[PDB]
Amino acid sequence: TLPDTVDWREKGCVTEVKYQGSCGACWAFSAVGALEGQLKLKTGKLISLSAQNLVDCSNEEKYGNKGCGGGYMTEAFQYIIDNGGIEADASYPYKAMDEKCHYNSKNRAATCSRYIQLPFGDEDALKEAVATKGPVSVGIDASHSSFFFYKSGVYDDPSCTGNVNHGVLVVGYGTLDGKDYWLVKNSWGLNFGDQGYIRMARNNKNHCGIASYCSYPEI
Ligand SMILES: *C(=N)C1(NC(=O)[C@@H]2C[C@@H](S(=O)(=O)c3ccccc3C(F)(F)F)CN2)CC1
Repeated sequence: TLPDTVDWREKGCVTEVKYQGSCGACWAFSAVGALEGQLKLKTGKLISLSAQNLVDCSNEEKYGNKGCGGGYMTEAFQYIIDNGGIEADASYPYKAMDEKCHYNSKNRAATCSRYIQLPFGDEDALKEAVATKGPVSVGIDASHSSFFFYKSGVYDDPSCTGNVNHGVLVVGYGTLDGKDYWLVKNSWGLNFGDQGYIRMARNNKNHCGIASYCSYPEI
């Protein structure tokens, strides 16, 4: 049986909330956030990993990422696999602009061997993965102003669609005042939502596309 409530923050598997700025790096923050969870679960250390390393070094057709022009979490993971590593934020900090790649293997702080994609639209599979694997990268439709109006409760705007546009991180789930939710870490700083997080409707027919494109890496 799966736990009724999960919050990876409580297990020290989630780093501080980041601020992407004007750079379209949501995908990179979502990817590093999933890998940070796995790194903590394997090594016992909680380390912020370099979103900028992803932005600078996978901006080419091989990956179909475009740096600050947007990208995909699974292609971030594929880069880390191909590259044999990724740096920590501390040695490769965030600039919110495209830069020339300067990855250095002496500063490797994590690796990725493979990644897993969950079945499209399957919220039961997402629940199982969050409970048993760790934080999971997902895409959502975050294109409605109500997403930024949100401060507390469970986000469930009827104007959401299945047409996703932003990569974020699912770090838990539960039920709040009788409404099932996913606990989502964003990359808009602490001023977004509830200290950087939004609780999004769970079990409402794949609302906002949250279970359409779920993936997580393995160290
Ligand atoms: C983030 N600041 C911005 N969005 C992106 O870079 C997006 C993330 C992904 S997605 O989540 O929207 C996505 C769309 C369609 C199919 C699959 C996905 C997946 F797999 F990533 F979830 C694509 N670009 C605004 C730049």
